[PDB]
Amino acid sequence: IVGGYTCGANTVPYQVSLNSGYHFCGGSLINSQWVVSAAHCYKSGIQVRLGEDNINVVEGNEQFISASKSIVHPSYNSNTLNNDIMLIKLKSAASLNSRVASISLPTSCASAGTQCLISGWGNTKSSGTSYPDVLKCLKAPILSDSSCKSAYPGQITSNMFCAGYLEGGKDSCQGDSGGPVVCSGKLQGIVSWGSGCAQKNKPGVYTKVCNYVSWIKQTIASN
Ligand SMILES: NC(=[NH2+])c1ccc2[nH]c(-c3cc([C@@H](CC(=O)[O-])C(=O)[O-])cc(Br)c3[O-])nc2c1
Ligand SMILES: [Ca+2]
Repeated sequence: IVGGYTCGANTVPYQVSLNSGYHFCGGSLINSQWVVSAAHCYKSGIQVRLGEDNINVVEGNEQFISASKSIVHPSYNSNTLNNDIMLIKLKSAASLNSRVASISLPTSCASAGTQCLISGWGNTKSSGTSYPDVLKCLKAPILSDSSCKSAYPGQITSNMFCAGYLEGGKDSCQGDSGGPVVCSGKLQGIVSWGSGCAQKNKPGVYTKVCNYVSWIKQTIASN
């Protein structure tokens, strides 16, 4: 997260860190046994880390659980990042409490201008890599479809939305991929891609979760 602030330990209780011997992507806990992340974060050997704040130090509240299976959307296109969503089933259920809790799926899509909270342990520099130890937060608004398409002509599908600041300076970045975009207490987006980080006129692009609620429910139900 570039231009964000320190969230504060466990203030984003649905945030998870996907670890394969190091932090590589974020995710969101949607129930005690399932996490939603981005399909481009797929790999084998994933350990899901819940109740984290400082990813380099065990401080208490952490729960490390191996992923039993990862289900990448069948229509995910790695070239366009269309349908960039994946569900991870945990080997055992997480113990939910105040520090570890799930986030609700939306019942409707959000409109442009809605303010949302984006969080993660991704790069904090738009020029160079500087990864933080603790969880960073950023409040960003969802942009209009016309500003989004103007910024990335021919690259935005109906399963994506832009959020951020066209003036640059504040945005999600590499390492934040797979993480949550929460608006009014509902998970509306998944950090997917962008051109660089926090560059002027190049806002972040997010997977539009409201278009996948039925798929998520159907898939969880059958697995
Ligand atoms: N501006 C954003 N909102 C944004 C969000 C997620 C991103 N994820 C990435 C991202 C970048 C890489 C680099 C590779 C590198 O330098 O290691 C690349 O261009 O392929 C790789 C991944 Br995987 C990313 O998710 N950039 C991102 C930018
Ligand atoms: Ca820790």
